Amino acid sequence: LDLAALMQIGVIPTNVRQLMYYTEASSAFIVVKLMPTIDSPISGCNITSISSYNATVTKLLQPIGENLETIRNQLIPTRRRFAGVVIGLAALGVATAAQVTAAVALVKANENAAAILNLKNAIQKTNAAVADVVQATQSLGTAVQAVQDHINSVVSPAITAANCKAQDAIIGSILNLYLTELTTIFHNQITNPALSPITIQALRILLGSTLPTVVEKSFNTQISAAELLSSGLLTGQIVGLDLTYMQMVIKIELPTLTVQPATQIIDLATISAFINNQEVMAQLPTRVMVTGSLIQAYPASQCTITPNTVYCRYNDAQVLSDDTMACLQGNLTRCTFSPVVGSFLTRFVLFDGIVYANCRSMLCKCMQPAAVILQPSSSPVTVIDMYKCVSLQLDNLRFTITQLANVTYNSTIKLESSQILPIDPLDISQNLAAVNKSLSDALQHLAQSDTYLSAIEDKIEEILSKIYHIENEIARIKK
Amino acid sequence: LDLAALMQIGVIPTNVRQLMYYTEASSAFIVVKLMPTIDSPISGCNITSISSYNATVTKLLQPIGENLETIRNQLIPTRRRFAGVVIGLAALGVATAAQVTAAVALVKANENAAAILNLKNAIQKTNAAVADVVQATQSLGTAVQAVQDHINSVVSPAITAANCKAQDAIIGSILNLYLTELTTIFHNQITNPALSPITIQALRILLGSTLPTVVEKSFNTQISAAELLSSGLLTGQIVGLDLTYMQMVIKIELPTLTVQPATQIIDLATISAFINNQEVMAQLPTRVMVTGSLIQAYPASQCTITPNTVYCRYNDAQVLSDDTMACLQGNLTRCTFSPVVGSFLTRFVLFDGIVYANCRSMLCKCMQPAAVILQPSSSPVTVIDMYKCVSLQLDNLRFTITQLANVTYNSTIKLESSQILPIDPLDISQNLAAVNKSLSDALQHLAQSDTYLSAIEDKIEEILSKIYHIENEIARIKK
Amino acid sequence: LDLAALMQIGVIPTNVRQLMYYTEASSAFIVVKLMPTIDSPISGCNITSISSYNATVTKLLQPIGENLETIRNQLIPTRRRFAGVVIGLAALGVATAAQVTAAVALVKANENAAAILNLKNAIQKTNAAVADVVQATQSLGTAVQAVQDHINSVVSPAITAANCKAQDAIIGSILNLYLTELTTIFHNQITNPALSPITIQALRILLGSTLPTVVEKSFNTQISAAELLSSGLLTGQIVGLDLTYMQMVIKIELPTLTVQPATQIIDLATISAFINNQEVMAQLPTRVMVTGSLIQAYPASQCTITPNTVYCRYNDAQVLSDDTMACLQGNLTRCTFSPVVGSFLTRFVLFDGIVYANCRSMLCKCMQPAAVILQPSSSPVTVIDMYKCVSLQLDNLRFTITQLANVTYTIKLESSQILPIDPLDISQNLAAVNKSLSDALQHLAQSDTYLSAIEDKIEEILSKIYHIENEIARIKK
Repeated sequence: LDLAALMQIGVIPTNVRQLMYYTEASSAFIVVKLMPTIDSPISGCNITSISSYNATVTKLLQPIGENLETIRNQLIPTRRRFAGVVIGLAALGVATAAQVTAAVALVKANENAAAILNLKNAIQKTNAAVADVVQATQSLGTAVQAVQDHINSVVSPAITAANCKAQDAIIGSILNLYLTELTTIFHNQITNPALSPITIQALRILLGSTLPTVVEKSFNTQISAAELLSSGLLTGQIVGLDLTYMQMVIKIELPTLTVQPATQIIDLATISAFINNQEVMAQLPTRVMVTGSLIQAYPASQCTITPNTVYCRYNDAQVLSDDTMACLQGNLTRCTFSPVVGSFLTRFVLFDGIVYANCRSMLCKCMQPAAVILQPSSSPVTVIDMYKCVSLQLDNLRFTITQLANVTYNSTIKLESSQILPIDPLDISQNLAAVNKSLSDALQHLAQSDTYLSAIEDKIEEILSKIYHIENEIARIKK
Repeated sequence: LDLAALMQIGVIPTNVRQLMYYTEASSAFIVVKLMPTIDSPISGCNITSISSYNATVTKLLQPIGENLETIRNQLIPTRRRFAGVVIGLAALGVATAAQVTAAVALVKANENAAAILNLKNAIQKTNAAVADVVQATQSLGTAVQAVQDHINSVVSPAITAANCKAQDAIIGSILNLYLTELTTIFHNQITNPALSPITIQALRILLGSTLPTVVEKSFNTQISAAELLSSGLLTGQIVGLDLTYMQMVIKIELPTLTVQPATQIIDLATISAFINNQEVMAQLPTRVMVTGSLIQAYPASQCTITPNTVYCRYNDAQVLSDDTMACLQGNLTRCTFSPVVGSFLTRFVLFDGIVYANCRSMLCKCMQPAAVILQPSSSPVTVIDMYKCVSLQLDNLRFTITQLANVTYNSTIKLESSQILPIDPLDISQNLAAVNKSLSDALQHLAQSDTYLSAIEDKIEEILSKIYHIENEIARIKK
Repeated sequence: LDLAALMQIGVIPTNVRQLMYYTEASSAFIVVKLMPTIDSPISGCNITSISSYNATVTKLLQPIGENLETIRNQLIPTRRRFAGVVIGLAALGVATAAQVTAAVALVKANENAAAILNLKNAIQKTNAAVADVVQATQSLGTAVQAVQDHINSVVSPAITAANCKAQDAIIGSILNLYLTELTTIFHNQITNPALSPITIQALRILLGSTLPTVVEKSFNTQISAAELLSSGLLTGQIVGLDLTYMQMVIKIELPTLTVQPATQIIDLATISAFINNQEVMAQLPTRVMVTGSLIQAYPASQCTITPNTVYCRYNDAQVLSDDTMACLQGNLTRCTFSPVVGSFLTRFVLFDGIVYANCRSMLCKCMQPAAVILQPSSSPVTVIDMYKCVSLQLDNLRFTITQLANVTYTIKLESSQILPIDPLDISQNLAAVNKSLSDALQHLAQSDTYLSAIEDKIEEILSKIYHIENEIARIKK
């Protein structure tokens, strides 16, 4: 990966990050009370809010239920503890690898799950936003209720036949709002929805304001709850669910990471360059992975990026074409360019105190000393340090330079207009039909250059006939 | 379609679904009072909240309002109805067919909107989050107020002039929130904003806590309320507005669906294959429609998906090349592929108990009877069933296999490297540049082959004069 | 740009808009009181929610604070003679143009940021939702606090020991919810996270319910709050921060838009046309920018759009191919078409009263005069005006057309103009052409052979002559 040489067609390494992989996945358990608890006593009042919200979050979770059920019915992990073997995966119908992985993790968590739903009665009757779940002075985990705090702060100490409508109103408000938010993250599309991942998004919905407390509680680490809540390291799998109690057990995994050595992930941005009288930019991957002499396109989409680090749980590398590699590795005659409509924002960056600009599409005016800086055609973009200028101006934006670049250049860079391609499907599809046309010109041309041959070969046959007759009439002369 | 064939190249049918079209909707009329009622008595103070709120909400609706007004005037103007034909669509300006359908729908509801809006004052001074609406035995619709119960549970049954500023500041903290939620869904960008459909996303902001209630009573249907709230089947269109009263009549529709016969919607996954010493993936549409001898690409990205069913009001079929068409219909030699960087997640898939995997790129370690499973280059993917393995170890995954695969075979498929194409545009472009260099070099070739053709016409002339002068010195010999 | 020719193949200009260029900004200052003030007396009770909130939030801001101070220490404007010339930019490291713009912005607002931050003690002790910030009878900015009101509505008049539990509960439940939101908009992936623009989405979260009120307070203009809040005009930058007090200074900017002359942003949509037994669709930019003789693709994706006007901070202009430029300018034989499975939805539009449709694909049933409209092969689309049909029916729709043609204008289009645009079908084609180039290469290499032979024949000639030149030479006597 030759960066030095790549900066001479505007290709700027914005930041260099270290790649991360997971050694083991630290875990914790979570019970979600879907129904809030009442401490107030109810008399001569049928609170209609609840017999409905019950029915509906029950309907909403009926798939995840029947699936947790069908699977647990046909898991059967032989011995498990220690290392066992899962039996009868055909129960999943068709499944992907990530789905099968989760199918087995469901089976392991089975125990800790049942251990938790064992105590559903306690958990239900307990009134808290965030309670501990205890058995034998050990914690099986945390149980949460996203609205309880809010319920507590609003019901009458006593529900009477006077309070009825007014209570069943504002309970309904709170209930039906949380029910609307559950109706996003719980649409059922697929065949084994129990196995579906719970995003850090779906989690913020389920736990509500309880989330920060649970993150501080469920995991202990050098990681701050700040960066832990903010990134997307956290993930969950539904591992247990009782409908009648509306309690839903969720395994939550925080992966322990470590550097993968001799690998870097480098983001590439491109300023505009001036080459063969067009304003273009390099056509390269915006971020690649580099291990030794290997290079691939590394878009970290779902992945967790930080100033010095990328954690990809997954791996979505794309392969790089032969020119593209060549391009990245020094041979600039294989870099591919494309016309762009430059702009101030896209026509220069700033690198450790030095200016890499396209000083031709854009005006580079030096202040000390003041001389409009012209960019030669043998230079696609322009480097600017202390020597070329101690005080730059650019439009309204002005600054000084203390920085000096290590020479390390030695001109020049020759690139043919054939390195300037369409990158657009339509543009390309057009350039293709053109070549096809040209090729049909060369086909009709051949068929025509083959009628000439048939001619010429036939004129040679006449010359042979003439020659057989002369040479024979010479034999006729025997004297 | 030949799903059997495709499997042998890593192409897996994940879902098969009925396709459902819409043969008529059921509708409900909601009215949204954006201004909640304040029953409690005042004393010598102005509630600044309701001031800036009346102002700011009213101005936000102005485009929707002015446009509602125009169309209603120019299409069917205080004439005696209707039904049948709509007049003067020129008022729309430039309209899409959806916008034209909306317009007819608006003037078709004109009367029922008018009916509900007669009672604007009864409604507006009624204190209910969810208010029924009836006209002397005639069910007209349903009034709703989004923040009603959250102001019911804060209002001090009397407002002094000393507790004024203090209760102003907390009505204008809730009013301002529900306001901020409104500034999102009500931009004005297009020419006829009153025709823009209301999405379920938008209905959730407008109706807030009231939505599941509305959904429950608005439609008498078999479909659950959990389904409706969570799906996408719900859509709305504004049919009436009154800025003074800040009420908005919204019509809400629920499509009645029927299964489209002899059609299925098929999802196709690709695991990676090993072909001509490469790891690749087949390049095909990930979801397709199939009916009779037909096959179209059907990415139902905006449609509603359940496990058996795909409802699509919007029919967006992509049409397929004859190459792809032949690939899916059986002829594997026409298929295309592209290089990929396999991961554990993409190298396999489990299919009714039977593993399909790239046992080249990935180690298929069979545990009992212990063996590395090898994958002959003849086979692009391996089919693991009871015979090849009984208990399989794919990294952390250990699991039995007890079934036998259907014997449609044999492994006699040969695949050209001319079948491994690029799909990234940048690559496809480079490849085109390379074909064009190659045509340009086959054009310099026929040029030179035309130069020889001229040079030989020269020689064979110069030969023809030699034979003359020769024939003549023969004639010249008379003795 | 021949729009009227374009319409003949179903290319419809559905919007015509002005374009606005950024001129100046209107700067306003905000201070987010992150920590709400609590007037209730506490007695023998450690409200734990505060200290967790206080800590968790302080950690969350570590990057922005550091990167704030790092730049303030290193940058310094401070010029001399006589412009806004700046020193020491190597503190930003590798940073893009737009962020260097943000850094000089950051370094101008020093004096005013530090002036506001001098009043920090006063601000933190003032229990107010929205609240002005003054020094020497001068309004410097507004001091907001997203939860102050909700707090006040629920915290008990005096916090006792029989109180603590329900009280620490309800207060954490406010503090945490707001804290959770804080984490969706604060996450450093990048080098200098203090120059990261603050979206309108961020403000709605960062200021909560104070946002409407604080927007009318800070901006004198003819754009109302409705417009101001509904659009993407509102941008913010972080210009200061005190971690001890949990107060963050934010500079809102509201642009000043002036019309760009001779420039227009036209939206092109496409109905489906019938061309050579094929249902197809012109392949054009959905959106373009036209200054007289010039045409660029202008799909304004991150720009504010009103029915008459379009504003962008910078440009998303892309350069058009020559064929499409030719197609846009009236040469219909330079157009590119691809096949589609059109719907009722893409088979017609309405243009100021007149119906432009595909009466081949879709049934254009005419209710008066009661006949079916058939579309000729010469015609890609049909133009139905009042003369064609006064009363139309398209599926379930029935309407009238009373407006009149304005004919003005036929065009012949080659099946070759139909191409794929989906990178796969293109790639399969590029292969099929390479396979043909191989036929031409073999045909060249094979005629290469009929040329070395046939040059063997002339060498036979040359010799067979030389030998009848031996005779005829020795036949001299």
